[PDB]
Amino acid sequence: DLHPYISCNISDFKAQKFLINVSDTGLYIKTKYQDREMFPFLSQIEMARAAGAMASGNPIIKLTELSFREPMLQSGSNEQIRIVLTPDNQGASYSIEKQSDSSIYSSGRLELEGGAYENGNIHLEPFLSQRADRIPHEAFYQRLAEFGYSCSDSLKAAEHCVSRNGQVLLKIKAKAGPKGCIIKPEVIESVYQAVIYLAGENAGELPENIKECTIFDHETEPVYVYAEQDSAYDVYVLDNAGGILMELSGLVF
Amino acid sequence: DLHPYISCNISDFKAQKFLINVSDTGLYIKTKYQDREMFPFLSQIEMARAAGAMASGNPIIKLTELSFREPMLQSGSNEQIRIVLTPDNQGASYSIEKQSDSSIYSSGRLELEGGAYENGNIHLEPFLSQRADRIPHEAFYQRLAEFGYSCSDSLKAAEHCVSRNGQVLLKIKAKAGPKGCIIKPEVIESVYQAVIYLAGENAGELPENIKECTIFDHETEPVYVYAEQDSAYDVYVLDNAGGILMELSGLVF
Repeated sequence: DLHPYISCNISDFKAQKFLINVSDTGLYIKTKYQDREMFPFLSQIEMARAAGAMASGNPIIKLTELSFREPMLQSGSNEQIRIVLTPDNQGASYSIEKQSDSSIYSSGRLELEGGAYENGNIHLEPFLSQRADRIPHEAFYQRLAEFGYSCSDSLKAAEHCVSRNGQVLLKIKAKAGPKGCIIKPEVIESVYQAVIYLAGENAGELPENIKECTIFDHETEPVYVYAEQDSAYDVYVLDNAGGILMELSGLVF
Repeated sequence: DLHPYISCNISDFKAQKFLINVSDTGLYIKTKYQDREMFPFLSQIEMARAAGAMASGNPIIKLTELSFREPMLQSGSNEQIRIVLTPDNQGASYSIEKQSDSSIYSSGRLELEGGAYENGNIHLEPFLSQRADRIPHEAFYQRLAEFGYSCSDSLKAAEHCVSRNGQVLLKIKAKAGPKGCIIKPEVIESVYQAVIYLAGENAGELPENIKECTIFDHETEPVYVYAEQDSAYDVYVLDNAGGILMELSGLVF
């Protein structure tokens, strides 16, 4: 395997591409819109980041103009999943597809000219003072369930939740897992969970568009997830002191 | 493994390419020009044919303008070997290289517009009548040794030899081996051995150029190797009745 979600390189003259296999990961979500279980939406960013790094020879720091079109239904048929990457002058594009018919699950762009970004800081103090306001782990997910979202325990990283004024700070505990994942499945799913909590009924349980995704620091331990905001959302993964490790800007359902 | 000599696909945006690994094949030759053992020259055609088929999505029938520049010395350093394939309007080109410095072992072209070729026939009768003229297996290779060529028993497929007028017909027995090899190592090495026998001292123990290589039939069992001919050579692999299964034209030392 090239990566926990990428089994091998199947590139050819026609296009650069890799074979995706998430059968044996324990990661699924369910929504009120679907009878069948699904592979979490946003973990596809890790698929693109891993594929792009291998195809480009350098790390992938920034992904832009992400588009999610279909959920990864997990059934018995087992539709083989592949990612196609196309270089161009701006950078590169990527398509995560069914191999049988090339139909798109999600698409996006990759920044290939690596540039050092200085990360920001979320001042965490206002959320920390309301210790009584904290929603416990069990209640937090019961509410997402009442909004129509549930997930495997392997994706339940939220320990407690503070929500005020259309803003939410989640306390998360990452799960040590395969070395290969830069973006851990439970961490990036906490990002999606935070949005569903703010959006509530306004959640489409499919993020149609995401303008930017920047990965400032994948070695520091993620501790918090902060989300805010015109149904457009910005999300941040933070270290123990608020330091921004990853940013998702302009998520729109 | 993608093939007995190809372990995986390592293509990227810069070029289509595969990783070669022949460490654990039992196949080596020695020449008077080299202290070290070598991987047989002509088995690289199988590397190109296998890589080209995978890169193009269709069989490889014809290889043209083959150029051999360096022997594959087998040492302890273990230089990782790769094949680069470059598509173009005529067809495609291929380079078999050291991965560390991209230095070429051999190069050639691939025909990608597959066309049905009708194979020819070598009339075998004249060589069959001289049963007394047959050189036995042991004597045949003792003579190649006296010309400065020896090889592992895994490449000793010649059973006996008939030579007249600068022409040679070898009786060969293929060795059942890994399914993946279309061109078996001992079969194509018999081709080279036949040439060394005709060329003798005129052998350079490195085939600098080969104009054409056509593979008409890789399922029928190869039985004979016929070679002839201005130190340019033409060689043929034949079925039990002379039917041409593979042609190497214009081999030049």
